[PDB]
Amino acid sequence: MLIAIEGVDGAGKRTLVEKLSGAFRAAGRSVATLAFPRYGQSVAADIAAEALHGEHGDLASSVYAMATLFALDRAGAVHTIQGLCRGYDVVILDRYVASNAAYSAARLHENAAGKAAAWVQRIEFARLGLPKPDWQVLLAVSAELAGERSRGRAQRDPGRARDNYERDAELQQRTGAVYAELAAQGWGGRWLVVGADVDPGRLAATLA
Amino acid sequence: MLIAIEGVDGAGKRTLVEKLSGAFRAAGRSVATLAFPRYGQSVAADIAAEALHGEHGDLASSVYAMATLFALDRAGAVHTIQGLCRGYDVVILDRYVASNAAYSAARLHENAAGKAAAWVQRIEFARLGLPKPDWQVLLAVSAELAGERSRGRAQRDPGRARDNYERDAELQQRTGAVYAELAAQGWGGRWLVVGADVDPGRLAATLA
Ligand SMILES: Cc1cn([C@H]2C[C@H](O)[C@@H](COP(=O)(O)O)O2)c(=O)[nH]c1=O
Ligand SMILES: Cc1cn([C@H]2C[C@H](O)[C@@H](COP(=O)(O)O)O2)c(=O)[nH]c1=O
Ligand SMILES: [Mg+2]
Ligand SMILES: [Mg+2]
Repeated sequence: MLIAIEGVDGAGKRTLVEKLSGAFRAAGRSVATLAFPRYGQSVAADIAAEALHGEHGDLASSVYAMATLFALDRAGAVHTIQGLCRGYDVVILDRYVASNAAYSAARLHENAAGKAAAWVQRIEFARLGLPKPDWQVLLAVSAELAGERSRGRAQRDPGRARDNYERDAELQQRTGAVYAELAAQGWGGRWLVVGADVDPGRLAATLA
Repeated sequence: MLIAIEGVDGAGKRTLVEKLSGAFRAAGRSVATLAFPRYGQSVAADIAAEALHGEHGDLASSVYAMATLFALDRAGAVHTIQGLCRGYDVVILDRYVASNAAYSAARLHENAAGKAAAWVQRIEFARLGLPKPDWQVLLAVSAELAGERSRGRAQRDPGRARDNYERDAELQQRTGAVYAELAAQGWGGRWLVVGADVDPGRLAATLA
């Protein structure tokens, strides 16, 4: 089973991944986890991150360039994903293809039925052959609360300064709204929308 | 030995590669050839080409995005290049890293000592670990003549329509001038500047 955890910056995704993996393991399932972008493991992922911190000239000003780098990062992990799905009961992703649709649409002021989300579908699922997830879980959080979490993280960690997307409050709000539409539409596969108070034991039961 | 053939669009590079490989083989050397971008062999190369023909939204409007895709294409061929250099006497490339420096600088109206060429050095040779060529051969041609060749090619071949860079005459002229500076500077390794009338037998002797 392939599960993707989605949502805006500072939504609590990495914590939900650890809680969910604990819940599956408590129920006897083997769990593997992977997080995109794969910082350190691909040049595409690292250049993208650096571009969001102000490097690499005009790269980050192109919406489709940034999307392409994240897609190329995932394309480098296809055989890895397919291998994990063979070896493990549950594979849990911290961000996946839907992050590219939500952020790209939001940067362009488009909705979930617009051009960017359709491009992401065409490139990543069809052309690059990335598997569609069995479940995509939207961790829906107020944009204000998520933004406070990102700010807090940068304050206490010098290696977690906010990037260009995190600093853009209105982008984060628009991205939350596109994500809600993608879930309602069942984009890429079925979605669950959960809040910050979701129970990990029940959540894993729904997904099992 | 690793040789790169460089120069503007329509300069006659692919023909020089075939003539040069013939000259080396006539002298008893095994020759392997590779052409960048590697259309068909990498997603980065294909997306870049499609972006230059008007696809993928705002991708082609970023100079650093386009450079990054060509660099990522080459990064996918590093082990291939290293393998060819082990197995063959002469490896001949139709375009290599210097194409990224010349076109990127030209798009930004920079010269060979500017920021883009320095970025290409830092990313491709140092960070990605692409081998520096033993020889880079600049096939220097009038920009007007090269532009006529590109136009002619599109006229007789429906699968060779000109791309955004080929249609930009002033970009092609600026790119020729940056290339001349890169050669004079010995950027990336030693250069030879040849004309359209260069003798392939003598050229191969110089390079052998
Ligand atoms: C994985 C991914 C992230 N992004 C964004 C969301 C974040 O603001 C940023 C870096 O991801 P991060 O928040 O997980 O660590 O890039 C995309 O636009 N597309 C993608 O495919
Ligand atoms: C290989 C390469 C090509 N280019 C350009 C030159 C051409 O106008 C175009 C496509 O290459 P092509 O002319 O060999 O077939 O992209 C770069 O800007 N950087 C590179 O690294
Ligand atoms: Mg973030
Ligand atoms: Mg061309």
